[PDB]
Amino acid sequence: SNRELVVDFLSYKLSQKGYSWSSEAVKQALREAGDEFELRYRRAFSDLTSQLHITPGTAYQSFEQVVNELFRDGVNWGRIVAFFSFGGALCVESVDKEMQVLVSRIAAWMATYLNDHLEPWIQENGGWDTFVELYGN
Ligand SMILES: CN(C)CC[C@H](CSc1ccccc1)Nc1ccc(S(=O)(=O)NC(=O)c2ccc(N3CCN(Cc4ccccc4-c4ccc(Cl)cc4)CC3)cc2)cc1[N+](=O)[O-]
Ligand SMILES: [Cl-]
Repeated sequence: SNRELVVDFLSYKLSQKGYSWSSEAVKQALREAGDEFELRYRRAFSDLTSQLHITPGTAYQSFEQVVNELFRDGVNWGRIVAFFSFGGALCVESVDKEMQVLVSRIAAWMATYLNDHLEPWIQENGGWDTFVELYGN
């Protein structure tokens, strides 16, 4: 379910680049918000991308550093969307550098963070149905 959302979002962003991974309302609303975040914040996106030096020995560190930064002042739906776009960017970028092996690992790190750290805020703020209600269509 957190798993499901992650795989869905990551599969989508990978597919938009021509790569193959290899609640529908929640899933669509999340993809759509990701597309829109990535355009509105395309400068922040490219600042990030051009400063990730991905290696497998630093990838977790890079993920954690950015995710800690992202939620440092609190959690809101927009930041949750940005969290998924970041993981998408990380995956796309790993494939570019021929570190395809990291994709499955990035998905695991993402689900764990959701499960451990984002879940209490999500449940307290109406769950994903409330996300859909506020930012769907
Ligand atoms: C009906 N529908 C068409 C309406 C669409 C509107 C506008 S689109 C959008 C804007 C921001 C985030 C997500 C989507 N939706 C919306 C509007 C507002 C909100 S919100 O109030 O809950 N949140 C925000 O407005 C918000 C949240 C985060 C945010 N960031 C901008 C800068 N980045 C940079 C950054 C800083 C620290 C660490 C990492 C990053 C970062 C993360 C990912 C990447 Cl790829 C690059 C850099 C972080 C988050 C900007 C705005 C959420 C949402 N929403 O979740 O859908
Ligand atoms: Cl906080």
